[PDB]
Amino acid sequence: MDKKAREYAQDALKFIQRSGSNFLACKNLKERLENNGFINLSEGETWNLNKNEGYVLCKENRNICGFFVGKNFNIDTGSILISIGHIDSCALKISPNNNVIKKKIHQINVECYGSGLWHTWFDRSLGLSGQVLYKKGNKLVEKLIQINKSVLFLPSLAIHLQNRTRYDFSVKINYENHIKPIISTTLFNQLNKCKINTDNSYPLLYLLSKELNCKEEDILDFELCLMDTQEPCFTGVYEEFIEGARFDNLLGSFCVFEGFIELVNSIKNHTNDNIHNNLYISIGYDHEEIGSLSEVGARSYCTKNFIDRIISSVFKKEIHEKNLSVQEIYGNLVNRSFILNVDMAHCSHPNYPETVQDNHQLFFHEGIAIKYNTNKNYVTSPLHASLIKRTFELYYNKYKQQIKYQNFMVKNDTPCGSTVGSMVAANLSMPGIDIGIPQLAMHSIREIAAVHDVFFLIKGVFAFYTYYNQVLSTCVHD
Amino acid sequence: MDKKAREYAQDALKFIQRSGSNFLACKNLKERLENNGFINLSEGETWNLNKNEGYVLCKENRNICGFFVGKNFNIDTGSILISIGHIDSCALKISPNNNVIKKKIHQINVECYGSGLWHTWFDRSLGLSGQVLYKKGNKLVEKLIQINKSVLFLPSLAIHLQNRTRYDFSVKINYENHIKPIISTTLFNQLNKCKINTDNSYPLLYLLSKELNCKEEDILDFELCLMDTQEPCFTGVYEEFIEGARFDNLLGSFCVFEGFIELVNSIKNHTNDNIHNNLYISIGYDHEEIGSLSEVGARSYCTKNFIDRIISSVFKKEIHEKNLSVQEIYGNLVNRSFILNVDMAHCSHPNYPETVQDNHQLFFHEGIAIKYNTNKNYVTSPLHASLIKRTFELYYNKYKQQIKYQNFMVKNDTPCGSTVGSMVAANLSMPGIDIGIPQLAMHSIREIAAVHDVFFLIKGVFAFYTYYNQVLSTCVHD
Amino acid sequence: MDKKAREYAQDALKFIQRSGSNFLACKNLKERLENNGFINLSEGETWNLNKNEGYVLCKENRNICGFFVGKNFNIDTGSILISIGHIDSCALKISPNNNVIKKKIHQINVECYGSGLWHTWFDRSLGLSGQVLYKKGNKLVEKLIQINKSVLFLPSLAIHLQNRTRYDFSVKINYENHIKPIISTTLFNQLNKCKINTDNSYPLLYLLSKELNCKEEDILDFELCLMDTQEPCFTGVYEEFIEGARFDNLLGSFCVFEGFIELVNSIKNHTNDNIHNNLYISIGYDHEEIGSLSEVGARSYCTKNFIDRIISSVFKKEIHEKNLSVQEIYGNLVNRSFILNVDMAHCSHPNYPETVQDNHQLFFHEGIAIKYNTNKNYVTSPLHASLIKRTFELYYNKYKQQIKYQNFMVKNDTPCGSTVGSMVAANLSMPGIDIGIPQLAMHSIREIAAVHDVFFLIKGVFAFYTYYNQVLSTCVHD
Ligand SMILES: [Zn+2]
Ligand SMILES: [Zn+2]
Ligand SMILES: [Zn+2]
Repeated sequence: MDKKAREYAQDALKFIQRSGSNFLACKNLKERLENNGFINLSEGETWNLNKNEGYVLCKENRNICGFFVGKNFNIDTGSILISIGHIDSCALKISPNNNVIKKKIHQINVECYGSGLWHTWFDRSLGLSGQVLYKKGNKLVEKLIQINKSVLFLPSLAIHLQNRTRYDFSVKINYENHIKPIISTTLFNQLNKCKINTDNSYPLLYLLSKELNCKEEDILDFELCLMDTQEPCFTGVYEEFIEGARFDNLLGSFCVFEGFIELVNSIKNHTNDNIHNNLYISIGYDHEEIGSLSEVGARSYCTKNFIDRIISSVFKKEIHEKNLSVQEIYGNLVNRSFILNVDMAHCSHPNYPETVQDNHQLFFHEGIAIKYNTNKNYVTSPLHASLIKRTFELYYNKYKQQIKYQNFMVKNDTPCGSTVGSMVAANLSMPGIDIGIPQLAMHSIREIAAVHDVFFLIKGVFAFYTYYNQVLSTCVHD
Repeated sequence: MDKKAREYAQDALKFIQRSGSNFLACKNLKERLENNGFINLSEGETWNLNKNEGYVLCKENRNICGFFVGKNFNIDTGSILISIGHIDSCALKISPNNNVIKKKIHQINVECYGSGLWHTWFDRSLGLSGQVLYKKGNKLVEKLIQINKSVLFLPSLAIHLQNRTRYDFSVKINYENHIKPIISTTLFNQLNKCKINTDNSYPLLYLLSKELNCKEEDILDFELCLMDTQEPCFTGVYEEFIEGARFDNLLGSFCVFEGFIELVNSIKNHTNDNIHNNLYISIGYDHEEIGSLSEVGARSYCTKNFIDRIISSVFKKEIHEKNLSVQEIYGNLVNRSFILNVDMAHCSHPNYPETVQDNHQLFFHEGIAIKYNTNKNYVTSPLHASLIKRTFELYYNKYKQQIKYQNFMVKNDTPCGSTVGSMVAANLSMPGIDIGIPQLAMHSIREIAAVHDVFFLIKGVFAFYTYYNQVLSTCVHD
Repeated sequence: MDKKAREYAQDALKFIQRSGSNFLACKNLKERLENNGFINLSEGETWNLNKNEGYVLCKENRNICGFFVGKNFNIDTGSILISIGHIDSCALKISPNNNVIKKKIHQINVECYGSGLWHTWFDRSLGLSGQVLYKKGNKLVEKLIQINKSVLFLPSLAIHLQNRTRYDFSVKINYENHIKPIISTTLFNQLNKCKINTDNSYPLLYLLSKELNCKEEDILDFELCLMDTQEPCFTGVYEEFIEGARFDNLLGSFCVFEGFIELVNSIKNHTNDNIHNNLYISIGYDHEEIGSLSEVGARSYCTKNFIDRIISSVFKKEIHEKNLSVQEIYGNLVNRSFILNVDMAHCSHPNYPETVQDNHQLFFHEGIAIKYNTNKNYVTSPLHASLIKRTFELYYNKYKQQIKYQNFMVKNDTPCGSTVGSMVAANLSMPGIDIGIPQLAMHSIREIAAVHDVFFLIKGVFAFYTYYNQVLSTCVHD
């Protein structure tokens, strides 16, 4: 696994450093799915879905959703298997009116998107990734940009100005005042000008026009996210960790789609009856960090309408002549359905032993977290994790490679952030689980994670895809 | 100057990224001085100094001190011109007993050297630079190592565990407990072992033995400093800033020695009487961040004994036969002497307008700071800055390139950190000034500075070297 | 070692109980050095120093400094080895105007010298030690007194008067008001009078006149320190500890001079080339507890002028005819020089586990502390402790007795008191180390320490004296 765990983390470290925002997360995953032969269908034309074919759609370039229709569906004995991991992170997005000129320094005022460690974003060689809408002729042209060179810097305050050396000197980052990255000075802005809107920064507008090869006056408005220009890398002495940026479920949703790609490649190659019996959906949501209340979030009707469009297009012919309905067929498959929500989990911090549960601890290379909660912030029920642990045991009987797992639970007094596990499980009425891999410094600009956990997560989504209905057929209720 | 300012910042960005600590600061500057032909003399043999020759000495590989004896000294009309910038920074040095195994994670406990923004050191791909003493046979072998790959990581706490989203969530970095970088896990430490001292970390001892090509049992003890593995780079949209690490007077003492190298090259080439009339010393101190109370610090007798060894070796023949003394000759040259202390200064932060003086502000590309103080934490007197501003005007009359300057003064209510200006001016009884270039986020792991200020500082040390006695001859007291 | 460790602590317990102050510390050490044959030379006559002879000088009876000139000095290959431990402690010194008559009780108002546990000085049978200047005829006669009987008592407040039994009843010792020892009542002062200055206490003036055998009117002024009259003793069940008083480096500077005496006795007896090659200085400083800013402190020019007087008197003949200077010769020997600062260290307190570092702990009988620091309050560098640990290994190869050591480091958040390690290392420009032995209740009136650590310290100073140049010759720098 040492070789396959490093090869899995290598491709994840090719995915991140190209996935600088939520837009290039949808773009690079759609490019990753189209390399295996997925038919890229748009939401706006018409859906004529076929058996045995895989499909992919970016809903308005924020929400990736790739699904694979099995060969023999059975309305009677079949399932809809969904793996979920949001494609976004806590980033400093750029405000619309950004022209801050203070102390002879051109600045951007950025909006803090999500709930992040914003003091870690201080003193970083920052870049740009996101979506820029610009004019070309009479047509609005949309381009996803990726500026991997350092063009922004959020400077900290020098230590000499406040009181020093005690209780970490009472550092307080005011989110409006102190979080405003510098981009240029007014000296070299005017020096690089002689060789229309006053709301956009001309150092910024010169930068995007250099990337898009147009005038700065053609740049209309943009949704840009600040990213750290430092490439992700294997760390530790033994090159045993991974870290670069955005590992809050951009590493995790890589394993959602890498586990989904290996499933479809296992279905298409070497062609055993129940693998062609399911609808395997793999959706990368947006706007998780702010609560999923969006048109492309988890609380959206987007996924629920996607399944009701797959059911209507696949079973187009059997609605008419045996008088079934969509909600009859959808509620028929919901009993055999499942949701595998993948989002990162808190590894046991060695420097903070007071924020960890005693029994439910997570360590690196120890396996997938299975995140439980008091208040169902994670949707894991002890029945529905027992089915997934038996999919990990059916993986061990066939591939002779153990998928390790470990139960994670936050302390009863401390609160924890909710995920999209129970959001989609309420929208789709499907049972669910919340798994993920342990990482340290979650919601920060650099997040460290283990490379064996990337192997266990990719095989963990693949084992849930392959062996869920083999476990579900053996469950007898009263 | 645009071309020469970028070329000066380019070589500074070659100096830093090789100067990872205070030891490789002495090593790379001694290599930089020996490329121009400086005679590397050791403290332990004998000093036979000559006219017209330049010398360089690392005092126990921490304190660099390069000096140039002019061709015609005059005890009557001659000077000792000293430029000073310490070669060290706030870094996380490694403790001697470093074997921290908590939560199945191998850690280093590091000692916070200096007064730094230690919350900025969190979540950085950290490396190693410093001095390692190891055995080879029966001989203690000393080697200066530089590990530019990321082998350490100081992780932050995840945001979900404390209270969130208000007043920056009451972040408090306990300096002992929370500052302990992780280096490995106990899984891959034991996994990479089967394929003597219990105080040193075996993940660390495996790492240094891999660099030194010896056994881990030969590594005795080391003075290692954690550095950030990210290379320094030109930033801004117009590539107009510089930042990587350690810019608290490792950029500034580069300009001390780059201004010193250009002086000696101006003396040796194109061979006008008073340029050969002085002793130009350029010393890079250690241990400034902790108060210079050391054997290689500014409060040491090292510099005072160096001048009394230069005076004794140059004027070896005139002591005997006209019955002069060292203190007679040293106090004769102290009246014409000067100290140019170079250390970085606080640029006007746009996000913190309450910590800046109204009239004494520093902006980027606006010139050298001339740091004044109430309590003489900076040694600048208004007489002795008036001589240096006239050396900047004599530079403009010859080279037709203006050396811009700006006066810097901290507010009366806020305290500021003292420098080595008044420390060496008391030890040597020489008048002084405190100049430097404005930078933001001083004493942090990433410090941003302007590239025109690097040009003004290098020409500023060069103008003080070339034109001080031309200004000093025109001063008439009562 | 059990026999030699008890014999070493026995002579230390003869030294303390005669060393009641800083004056009798200089006196008894000068008597201890003169018993081995050290030539007692005064500062005021002339220095005609010889090879192979040992010298001793009390600078104005506060600062002891004994040195031994080796037989064959080599300016080329030779060294100055200095061991340092201050001879003073936190004591209640007597104020000049001491006539406090309150509530019919004669009192002394004492000045709190140093930073001590002054609540431990309450309720002690206190004595007197120090220097008394008195007249005899027309001549000012100076006498060092030692009153080992209890003549003073600093009483506490009874428990019934404040609130009781909770959180240690809010004890607050006001340093002026509550620290005033009673000495007599006005009843027995007047009763013992019938059988000039109003500023001195007549109960005190009767006491010193009884010791000096003169009138009370001849006593002019005095520098007296209150001491505890209880003799030091071996404690524990197994007689395994030592405690009496003043063990903050009066026990430690005993090991400085006992390690120095055993060196000189090893040089004179059994007469191998490099032992006669060095200048072994052993200096006992004063005024450490208040910051060494004194004429006899560590920040004084006393030690720096002593070495420049030894170099001038030993090399009196080679200055003239090969035209060397003092600062040339002094800076030649500084490269091979070292400073061994000895001051006590904090043993791991069992009742206070929150004030100790986790990895850098000190236990009794576990070895010498090697005190490291963040801010170089201790002058120990990891290079220069690596040389001293190899002097401890060269001791083990010759004497077959292991000198145990243990690294000590205070926590990063807590501050620690600075020592004279970096003070003398700045004044002399010599590299240094801070060693010492672990003790509990430092700066208190009773301080407990271990008897094996007294053996390790005496052999530790002796191993640094004997084997430093054997280690220093094997170091190869780049
Ligand atoms: Zn997430
Ligand atoms: Zn500095
Ligand atoms: Zn002490």
